[PDB]
Amino acid sequence: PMEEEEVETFAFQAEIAQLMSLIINTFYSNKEIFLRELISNSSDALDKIRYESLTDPSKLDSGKELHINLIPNKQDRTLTIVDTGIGMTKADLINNLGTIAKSGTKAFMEALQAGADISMIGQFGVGFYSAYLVAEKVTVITKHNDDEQYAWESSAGGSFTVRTDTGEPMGRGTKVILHLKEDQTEYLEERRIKEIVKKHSQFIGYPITLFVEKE
Ligand SMILES: Cc1ccc2cc1-c1cc(nc(N)n1)Sc1cccc(c1)OCCCCO2
Repeated sequence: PMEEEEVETFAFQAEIAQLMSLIINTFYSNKEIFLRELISNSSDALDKIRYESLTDPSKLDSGKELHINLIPNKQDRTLTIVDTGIGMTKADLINNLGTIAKSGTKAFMEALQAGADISMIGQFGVGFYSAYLVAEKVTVITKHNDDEQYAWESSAGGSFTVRTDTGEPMGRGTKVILHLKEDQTEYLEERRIKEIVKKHSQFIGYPITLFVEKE
C-alpha cells in the first residue's frame, strides 16, 4: 500500500547560498581538496564518539568500530564517504548544514574573490561546501544515538530538504553521498582516490578502507 513521508524544505542562510553559488559557478584548479574536507569532518566525528565513550561506554552499543569507508560507484556516478562517528541529531543537521550563519563565510568569499586557492576553505569552517566543486547533488544520511536516522539533500539553488530516513539503517554515524558532475568522474578511480588520500589525508587517526567494485 501507499506510504506517506513528511519532508521539510529549507532555505540556506543568505551567505551560505552565496558561497555555494560561488563554488559551483567559478573555476577552481585544485578541486581534489573536497575529499580532505569530508575525511576531516569524519575524523572529528570519530573523535567525538571516542571521547563520549570514555564516560558512557553504552554509546558504542550502536557499533564499536571507529572507521571511515570510501565507496566509489562508476555505475551511478556516486562517491560515498561513510564514518561510524557521533552522527547528527535533527538540531545538529539543520544547524550545521545550512540554516545558521558561519563566521568564516564572508571572509572566505572575499578571499576567493582576491585569488585564494580553494584549499583555504577548511580554515574558514565551511569545508563541507567544497563537496559542490565536484558534486551536482549531495545527500547526507546521519544517525546519532537516541535519535532517528535523517536524510538531508541539496542540489544547491538555495534550498535543501530534511526527512526521517526510511532507507537502509546505519548503526551510528554519517554517510555523505556525492552525485558527481559529468566532468568529475576521475574521483571514482581507485588510483586517483589513493593519490588524494596519500597527499591530503595521511595523518588521520582512524582506519580508512577503499571499496572497489570488480570491473
Ligand atoms: C556533513 C557535515 C557538514 C558540516 C559540518 C559537519 C558535518 C558532519 C558532521 C558529522 N559527521 C560528519 N561526517 N560530517 S557529526 C557532527 C555532529 C555534531 C557537530 C559536528 C559534527 O560538528 C560541529 C562543527 C561543524 C561541522 O560542520
